[PDB]
Amino acid sequence: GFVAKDDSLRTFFDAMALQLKEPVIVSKMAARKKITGNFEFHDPNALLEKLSLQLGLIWYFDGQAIYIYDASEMRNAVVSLRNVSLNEFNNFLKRSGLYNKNYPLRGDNRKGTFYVSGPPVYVDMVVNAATMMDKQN
Amino acid sequence: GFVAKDDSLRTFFDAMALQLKEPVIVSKMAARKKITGNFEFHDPNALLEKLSLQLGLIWYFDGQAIYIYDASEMRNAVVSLRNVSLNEFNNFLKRSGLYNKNYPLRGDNRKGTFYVSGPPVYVDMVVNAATMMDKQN
Amino acid sequence: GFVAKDDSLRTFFDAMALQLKEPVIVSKMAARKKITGNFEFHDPNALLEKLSLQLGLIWYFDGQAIYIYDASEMRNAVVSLRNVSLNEFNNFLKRSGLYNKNYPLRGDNRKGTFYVSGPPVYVDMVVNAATMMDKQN
Amino acid sequence: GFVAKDDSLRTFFDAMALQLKEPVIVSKMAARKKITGNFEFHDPNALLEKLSLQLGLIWYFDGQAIYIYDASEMRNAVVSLRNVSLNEFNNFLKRSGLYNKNYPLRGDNRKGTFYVSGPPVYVDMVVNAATMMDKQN
Repeated sequence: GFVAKDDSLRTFFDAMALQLKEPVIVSKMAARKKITGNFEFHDPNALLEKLSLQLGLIWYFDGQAIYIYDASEMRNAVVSLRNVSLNEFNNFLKRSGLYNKNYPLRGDNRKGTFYVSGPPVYVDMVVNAATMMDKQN
Repeated sequence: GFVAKDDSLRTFFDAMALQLKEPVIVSKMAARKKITGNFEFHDPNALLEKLSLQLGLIWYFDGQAIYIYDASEMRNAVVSLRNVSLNEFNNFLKRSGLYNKNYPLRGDNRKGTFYVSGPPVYVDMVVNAATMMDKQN
Repeated sequence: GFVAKDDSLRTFFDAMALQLKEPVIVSKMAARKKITGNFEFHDPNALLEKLSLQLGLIWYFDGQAIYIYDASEMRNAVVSLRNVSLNEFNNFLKRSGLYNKNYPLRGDNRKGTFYVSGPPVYVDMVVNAATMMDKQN
Repeated sequence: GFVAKDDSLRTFFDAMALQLKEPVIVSKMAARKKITGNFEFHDPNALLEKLSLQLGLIWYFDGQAIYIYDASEMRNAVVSLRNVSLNEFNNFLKRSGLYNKNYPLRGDNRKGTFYVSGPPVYVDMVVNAATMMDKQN
């Protein structure tokens, strides 16, 4: 529950996440809308999805921090390891705590190549893990 | 719905896009007209096409941002990959969310060459994706 | 037992640890919450787990200092010794005073490679001990 | 015997050691607690063990100076001489005036290698004696 005549969306998301003891990051563009009015009796997961639908936001949680971006920040990137086979790479990237539209990965036709489609922290985490796993191989 | 005795077209488009929670970009030339009067009971898609017809605008949406240019900004560019065949390149560029007059692509007679005809962000996105796909090949 | 209308979590943890003559470290992010109210008749181990659950903290004790981090600080790192076999390395790392979720280690599929998953002081201690044991071999 | 409403532990230990004409060193972390109240009729060895238990201190005496550290300062270090066999090295390190938990040494599995586990002045003295004995060999 929260009421306000006007505060930045960023502040609503920050207060929400902090109320639930969940570390949050909010992109500079994800936010920049304003919010006005009152939320009450709203289950937390429902507040997050409703805020995300109206402001066109996509979030990514990695068990540590809740990353909140504008949906328009989602991009595609291609990762093509040099020393390690893509099937082995996927075996290491794959996890039961993976989340998406925000963070989908899939093998593509390009030899030994996968495409990562999602928010910036997705692509950066998968790319860095990629480069390290490739250097080990 | 909106009324005004006079504001820059840019401001009408910005207020419109923001009213619908859609990230917008407006070229420096796309805008520079002025608008006067009132719109009401107008379905949003209809406001966009009517504004575009009168001011000679072409828009491009990529699922993230609505790019608005003057129609006179549309250009042609030729992309000729060095390592990848044009048929394979098209297979990667092609998408169900492609839009045009703003963003048409087609194979031409010039060997392993396609022509991209559309607004600047079209040509820049397709060219960059081109160069990357070619470097992978 | 402690009462306060408002002090930083960091100060509660510091006062707690010092009351029990236990050297403490508190990460810059582990803390930054505020605490309000009173604790009483609370067994010390219970205060630590309750503070940790509410503020999403993970602690690591090595017989010298109690390290307190936010749970979101836990990371994974891969150690691949060059001169020493991983089975021998584990024989040296293993101890009856090892603690985790904060500080788990396990062999992975990657040849002569283990993964260390836990708070920063975990990963730093195991990595440094690793490098030294490897230099000896 | 001593009374005080409040003085640094460091000062209690200093006054204690000086009362018994025993040169003392107190680490910067060993001390930094405060002491309040009175000790009386207390046998000196008993004062030392009680102060050490409450403040979590470990002491090391080498016949010259009483070194007082926090127990959390104890570390492990591996010494692997290059020219001298470890069995001969132990024959030289060993003494009837050796003290521990503060200063234990033992042969390990690593070839021609012992582990020294104890306070800083332990490890520094044994390491320096090690290097000299090795240079002689």
